[PDB]
Amino acid sequence: ADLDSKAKSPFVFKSAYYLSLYTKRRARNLRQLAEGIRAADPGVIFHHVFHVVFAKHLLHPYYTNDFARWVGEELNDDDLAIELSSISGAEPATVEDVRRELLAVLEPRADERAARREFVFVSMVPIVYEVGLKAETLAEFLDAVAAAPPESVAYHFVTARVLYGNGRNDFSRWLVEEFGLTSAADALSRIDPLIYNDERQLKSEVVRTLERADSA
Repeated sequence: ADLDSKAKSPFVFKSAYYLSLYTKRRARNLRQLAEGIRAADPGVIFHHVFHVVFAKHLLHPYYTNDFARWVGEELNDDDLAIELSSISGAEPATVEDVRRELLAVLEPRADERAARREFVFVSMVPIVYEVGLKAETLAEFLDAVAAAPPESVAYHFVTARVLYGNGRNDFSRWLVEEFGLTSAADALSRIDPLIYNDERQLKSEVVRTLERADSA
């Protein structure tokens, strides 16, 4: 049937432990922050921008990333903070796209005003492991993604996409490659992950979208 159709290559569910590395980089002001954003490895941008989707990464609403929060709380510059929070993390945005949008907002605004508490650049490297779910068919896939841990769904929907991928999540890629379902990939591509502060929220949105697209 629709959902009984099978894929050549099954979908394997993975998750990650995020190893957080000290980069020896730190910012006292907007220009230093800009230089650090320019010089940062992808793990740094992923951490301060996308990693906020996790509950552990503490996120205040109305700040969508660490940089925005810092500029707002420490430099007490709101208009700039808002600008910085307004960057889109929806597909097909990758960490390079983000770095670059950030730098675009920062360049004109750069100065030497010193902040209170300086910004510490930290990097994430994911150590990926198998979760224990495979899916051969669409039906299997739906059951799986609904059974998967929230962090697995975050991994496949955010981490794999912005860090490794081309700016398309693993679900989307698997659906299109195997079953050629472009609409479902589109529907997914409509979710901006930065909008959630919590990976369970995120997983809920994702599963809903898939059920909507496939079961329909």
